[PDB]
Amino acid sequence: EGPKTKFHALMQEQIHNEFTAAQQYVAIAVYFDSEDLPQLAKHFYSQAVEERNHAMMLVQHLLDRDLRVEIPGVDTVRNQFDRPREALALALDQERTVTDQVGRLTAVARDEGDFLGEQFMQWFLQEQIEEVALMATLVRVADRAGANLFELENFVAREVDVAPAASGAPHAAGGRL
Amino acid sequence: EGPKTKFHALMQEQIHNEFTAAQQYVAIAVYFDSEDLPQLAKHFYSQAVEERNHAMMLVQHLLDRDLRVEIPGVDTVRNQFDRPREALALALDQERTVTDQVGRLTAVARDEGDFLGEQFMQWFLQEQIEEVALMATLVRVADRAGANLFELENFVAREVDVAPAASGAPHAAGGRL
Amino acid sequence: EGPKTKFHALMQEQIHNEFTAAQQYVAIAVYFDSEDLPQLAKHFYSQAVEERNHAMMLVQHLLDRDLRVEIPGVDTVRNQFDRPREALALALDQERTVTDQVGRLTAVARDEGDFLGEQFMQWFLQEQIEEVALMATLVRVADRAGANLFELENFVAREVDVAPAASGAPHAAGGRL
Amino acid sequence: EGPKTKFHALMQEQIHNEFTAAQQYVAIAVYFDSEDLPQLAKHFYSQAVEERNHAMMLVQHLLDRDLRVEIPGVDTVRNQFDRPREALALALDQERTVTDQVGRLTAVARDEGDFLGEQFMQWFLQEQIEEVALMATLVRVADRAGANLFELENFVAREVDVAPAASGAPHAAGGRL
Amino acid sequence: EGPKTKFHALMQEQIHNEFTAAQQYVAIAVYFDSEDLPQLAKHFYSQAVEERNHAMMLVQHLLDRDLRVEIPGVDTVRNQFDRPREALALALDQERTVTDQVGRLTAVARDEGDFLGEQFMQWFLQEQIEEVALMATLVRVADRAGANLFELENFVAREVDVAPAASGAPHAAGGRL
Amino acid sequence: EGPKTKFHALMQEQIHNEFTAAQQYVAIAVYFDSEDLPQLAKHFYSQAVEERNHAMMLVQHLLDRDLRVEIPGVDTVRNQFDRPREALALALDQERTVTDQVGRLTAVARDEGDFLGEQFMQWFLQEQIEEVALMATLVRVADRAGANLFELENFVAREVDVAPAASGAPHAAGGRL
Repeated sequence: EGPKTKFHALMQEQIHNEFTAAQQYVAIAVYFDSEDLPQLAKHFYSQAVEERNHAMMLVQHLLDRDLRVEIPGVDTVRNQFDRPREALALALDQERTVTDQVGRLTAVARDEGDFLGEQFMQWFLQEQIEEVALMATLVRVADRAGANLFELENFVAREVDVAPAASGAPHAAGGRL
Repeated sequence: EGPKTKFHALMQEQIHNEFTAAQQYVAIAVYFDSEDLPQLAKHFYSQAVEERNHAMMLVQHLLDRDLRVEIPGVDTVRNQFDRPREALALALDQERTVTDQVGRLTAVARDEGDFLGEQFMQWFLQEQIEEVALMATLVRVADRAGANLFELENFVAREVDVAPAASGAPHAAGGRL
Repeated sequence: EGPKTKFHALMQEQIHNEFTAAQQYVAIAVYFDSEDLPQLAKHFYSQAVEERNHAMMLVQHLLDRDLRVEIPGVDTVRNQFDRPREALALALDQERTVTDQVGRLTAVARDEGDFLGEQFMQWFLQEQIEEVALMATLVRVADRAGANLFELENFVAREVDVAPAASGAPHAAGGRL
Repeated sequence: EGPKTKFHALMQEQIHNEFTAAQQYVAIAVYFDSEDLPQLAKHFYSQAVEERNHAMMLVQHLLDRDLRVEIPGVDTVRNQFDRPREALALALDQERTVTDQVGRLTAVARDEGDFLGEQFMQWFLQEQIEEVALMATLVRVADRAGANLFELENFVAREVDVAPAASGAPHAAGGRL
Repeated sequence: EGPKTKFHALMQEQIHNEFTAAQQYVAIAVYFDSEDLPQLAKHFYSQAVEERNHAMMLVQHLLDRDLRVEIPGVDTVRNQFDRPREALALALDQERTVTDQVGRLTAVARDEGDFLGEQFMQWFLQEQIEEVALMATLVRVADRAGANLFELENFVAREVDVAPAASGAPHAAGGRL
Repeated sequence: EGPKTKFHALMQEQIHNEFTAAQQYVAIAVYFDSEDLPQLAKHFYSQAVEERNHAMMLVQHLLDRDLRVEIPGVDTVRNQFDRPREALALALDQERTVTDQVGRLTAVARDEGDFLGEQFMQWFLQEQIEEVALMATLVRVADRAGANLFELENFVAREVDVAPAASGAPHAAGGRL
């Protein structure tokens, strides 16, 4: 079918990962919406869109370099959470994983001398900094709040804002949402 | 875990279906984008968003009636197409299926006397009319064009427009995109 | 030539009916215009347009579901009226008939499990409520006025208004007039 | 019932003709809309309105001179066409007929010394010039295009425009649409 | 006095119910206003208006179909509540009842082939979805808050908003308030 | 349960009265709307709102002085009227009663040295002047018109206007409508 370099072969895997991550954010947000925490839910509904946009960016990068790309299925994501702290912890966990994955991609790109591939994912590293920062902040605030969830709610409302996205963001397939 | 009526149990299945349908639209659009048919691709990138919005509407309806709802995984969708006519045919097929599914939901709702459920899906029937209409039109135009794909391209560009959505649309979880 | 379901076969008949109804409204309006009752005439010239729009909506619905549709002829409509009360009574009569016809369509659609067809005609039921209301009001006012027609004229002028059409109206073939 | 001059008696016939012509334009437009030629359809949906307006103008002229006028039925119009060239040819044919009919009216008016009647139909002659011109142009373009219908489509889109109607148009009963 | 169908006879009962429901909302709001919970009170003063508007809509529907309609008295409503949780629970209860009542109306309409009546109350079903959703949310939030009522107060202030009413709402007798 | 002064005990009764009066205005307006007198109906739909606002003002006054207040039921109001003159006479009657009731309140307040209570109801006396004036005017005009109801209709349309409410109006519970 044609010789795949492992940057290509692993970036396909990453497309799959970002899609599953988006679905997981939707599930987290839906759990928050059922438990009557609408600011938390709002934030995570925004994050799901952001993650889908990341997936589209990866897809668009494959389309640009004319490598074959599959739009894959998504694995079953988690829906049961006993308290909000666990769902937030899951988000934080996921984002640390995503960071390590993007690290793994940059490394494999640099090994096999794929300079376009090296360069493309600097933006993903940049986004991971701020993203893991925000998640860690939310998890720590959720621990300080404890069972009193309204204070978590107020913290998300006043201090966490999804500001307009800056430039430097690569093109996403079908337009950035 | 609690007694599920089969309207609830089948609407969960429909949530799963709409999510898979959205992913299938993304795959179709990505195939069109690789084959350098960007108006076709643009339309289908819009349709994927529309289908995700439908899924969110179903989810939001479950959240409103306080029934448990799972955000599910997505099955593997199709990526190989030998010519554009087949991908368009797949879209048309999918939408006829979706129509029959929504029909099945309205029927099961009316059987078990779920009046909120009966009423909720009239909007989905309405959307299916225009949607299957548009798909059928595209498939017939793709047959008239044959191998000369630029005329299909021009038809999509001039005549097929994604106009502003009208009201009557129920609330989608996390805001309609 | 192909298997017709009786929803399709009866909706064709309804297209014929709405066209004849529009021509009948034109005839009524022309009688009112000859007898120097221009507010009455104005209202009915508006109603004829509304009825033609309904016919176009039915036609457009057939075009969308890709069923064959004939644009039919129109039967001879009534022109002789001895007094205005009779022409108004004819209008009222016609609209009660139209209501029963649309009822018959909803019933036949629901019998043969045509869910798109069931759903499409809810708007027609809605329109019939307000329409028969208005006609009944005009007939009762025409009885209170008796031979003194100027008071009927003033009632039509001040109180009966053709307000901007609301949304929810399905698409009419060749644009709503 | 009263002595009819044959200008009056033939103008009634013309009212009938213009109504049938309008219904025939609707049928042509509906055939074009089913065969996915929406620019052609758009033009003919506009022409049907124009023809109804002509009928209303004739009606209004009868109302002004206080002669009795019947709003008649419409004969069955044609719906089957094997290719677009034939429907266009039918339109062209119809308009040549209409021209000859209006000629016949001007002649009969001038015979029986009906000076108001002579004068009223100069506008109809004027409209027939441009109208038959446009139809002939469309038929010739449809022949140059042959089976490749998209070029016909583009010609209708770019070059054929329904510009704002000029003055000189007599009053139509119930307002010009 | 004339033959009443039981759709008519039960819709009269529903008019009575909506009036009593409005008075009950006023009583709930007045209890909240005495206990110094003004955001809660504000919301319920808005809900009382909404319920009166529903009553007016039902009345207007009877007026349109020219059936006799009584504007009835209202039963004694509840004023004593020992804590806010109970008044909220009463509201939730009431709205679940209203949902079942509107269900009963749709069912009786569909039994006796009253297609206008079937169609009229789809809007009421739609409103009940969102309304019971909101009430359930408030009751669950009131349980999470417990005796600390200020957090309930803040939740009502930030997250619960009476947005502009959408279209699709039928006409209310004497104008929607 | 606590010592009630009879100003408080009679003002509760007045709250009940104003609520019943509002429902009676709704019934009168609905009778006028069924008999096709929409200007009359419009006026009385406005008066019902005004009466509900008065009830809310009384309620708000009880809430301000921290006395217990019941939101009561409403008695059955009158719906049968043989002619419009009687419904207007009923309105006039009601308003004369309301005037006497408010007089009785001012008197009882002044007896028991409730200076806040004395002062609060001066506005109600002021409103009763203009209100009974308007009702008397309508009844006299209805007598001059006799069976010819259109002239009554025109008088209500041109001369009776619900102007913007002036200041001096005390606060109504849940905002003045």
